[PDB]
Amino acid sequence: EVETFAFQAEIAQLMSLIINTFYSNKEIFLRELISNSSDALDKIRYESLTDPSKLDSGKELHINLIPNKQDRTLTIVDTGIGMTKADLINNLGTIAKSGTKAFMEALQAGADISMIGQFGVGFYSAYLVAEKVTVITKHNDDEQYAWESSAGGSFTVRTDTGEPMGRGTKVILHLKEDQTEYLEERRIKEIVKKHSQFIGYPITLFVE
Ligand SMILES: Nc1nc(N)nc(-c2ccccc2Cl)n1
Repeated sequence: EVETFAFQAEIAQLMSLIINTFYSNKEIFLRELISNSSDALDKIRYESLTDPSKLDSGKELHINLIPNKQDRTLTIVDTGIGMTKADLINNLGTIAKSGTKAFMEALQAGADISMIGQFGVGFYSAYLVAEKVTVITKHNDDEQYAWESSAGGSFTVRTDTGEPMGRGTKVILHLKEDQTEYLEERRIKEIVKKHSQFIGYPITLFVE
């Protein structure tokens, strides 16, 4: 059973802007996704301080970067708080409608696409390098779900079974044909060192 949803007009317009605007500095997508993973890990850590049973679904707090040259995918995995089905549908737990407006108002005031994360819509920078994004998530209070979108104004949500993750989120970037540099170990290392060198969780770059 697959449910299909329309993006709010402002988010569809943001995604169109990210896909169609000429902007060479695409590598910033990884900083944005690692930042989101770090925020999610902070949230489950904070909840666990008063309720240790919140970590029964996994005590390890980490971020994994997994490139797959055969599938042409780059996956960002974390063991953070994860998201409920309601969160996924409601713009992946964000205020993306007001965030998009604040980003647009900033772009007109002298901002560039690299400042997208300041407006709480950094996730959508994934569409700088991906033709499709799959978000697999598991929150302690809900079942495992898969969100997916190839932009075009809609996203899908379905239950995800067979590979239970315990708790957290997996962001699967199905890369554009001309963006395979983001599967290369030296390129990922370079971007992590440049933009995410002080993240407070272990970042493990998987090899093939
Ligand atoms: N890694 C991760 N974990 C959560 N909980 N939310 C996010 C998130 C935050 C904002 C927009 C989109 C996503 Cl997928 N990412």
